[PDB]
Amino acid sequence: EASSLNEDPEGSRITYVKGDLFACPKTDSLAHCISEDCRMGAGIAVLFKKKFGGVQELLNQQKKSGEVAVLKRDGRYIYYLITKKRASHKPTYENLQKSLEAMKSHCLKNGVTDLSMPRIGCGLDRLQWENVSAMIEEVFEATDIKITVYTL
Repeated sequence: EASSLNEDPEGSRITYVKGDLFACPKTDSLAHCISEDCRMGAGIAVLFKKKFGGVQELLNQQKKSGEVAVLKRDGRYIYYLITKKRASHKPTYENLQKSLEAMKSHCLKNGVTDLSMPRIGCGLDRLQWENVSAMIEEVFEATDIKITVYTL
């Protein structure tokens, strides 16, 4: 009986958690950014690669950059924000903004109010998180969904 759960929100839309992204609470659905081409050679998608192995599930939906591909297992929905076309494509605010719109509106249809995502975007400071965090809240306005960001 040793289970240290990190249920620690309440502050703003976004709450930052340092820890494992898969150690997220069962009530929380999970989101992150991927390419529409879904070639996963890097990113947190490679972790989902072993965990859910739903690359084809995504591609069979055929989403474009600006849309979100969702995987339902049970309890939580996995949000694959299609942020960029090719895998080496780098996220844009508007593309990410669109994936957030898609994602946030979907949560309403399912009754999702808890979401967890890692360091979304890509390994570039070209997008400034200050704009990202604001944009998330700007998109999320009028929702009741929490945002839990795991830092990596």
